[PDB]
Amino acid sequence: TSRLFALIPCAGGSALPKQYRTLAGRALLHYTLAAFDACSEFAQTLVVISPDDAHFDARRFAGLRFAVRRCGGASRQASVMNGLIQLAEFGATDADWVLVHDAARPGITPALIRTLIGALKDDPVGGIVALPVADTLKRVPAGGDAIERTESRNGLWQAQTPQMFRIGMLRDAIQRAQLEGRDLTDEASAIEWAGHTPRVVQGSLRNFKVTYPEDFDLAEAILAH
Repeated sequence: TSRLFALIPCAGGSALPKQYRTLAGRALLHYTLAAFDACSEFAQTLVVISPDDAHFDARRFAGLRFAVRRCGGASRQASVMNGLIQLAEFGATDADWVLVHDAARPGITPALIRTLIGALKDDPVGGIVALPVADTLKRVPAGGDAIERTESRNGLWQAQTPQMFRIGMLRDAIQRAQLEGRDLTDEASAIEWAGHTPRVVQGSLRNFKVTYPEDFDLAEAILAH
């Protein structure tokens, strides 16, 4: 009876926001929306943008099934929480699932989404897609390129998105951290501070986060193919 909602958080002489940057003809956000659009089991996809956003153009995402609300906040933290609250308009309850995905990971696929769903649908908490740390870890002090020592990678995973939790538990988790003045990284860390135990499901290398110009080039090679 737990339905599936998708939540895509977006933020704004600053340059163009990353989610609107062109990747092989299409905007960056388009790949995330298309991935969730291909999954008809979702109730609705919600894009959260800033109320001052003057770059979002709905016609560039035509034919895709999603809704957009300008309920953005100061941080990604607030933007997610406001989105969870906003989901109640679409008939969402606190018992329903929400998948929060970073638009900076355009390599997301319906196959990876459905793998996460099928692996955590019966979990009391939920979890995230992640990759085990494969590379040797080197500690390099700030302000220098010199290696101090090698750090153990035993039991370390690289977190990815989407992150699958229930709306009620996640909203209250982010709420509690916002009041405590705790700056979080992802939705999983919120669940962790709230006292729950999130799960990891095997992710993918093509689900990497783009940031640097070279990451766009790789993504343009992986995608559009």
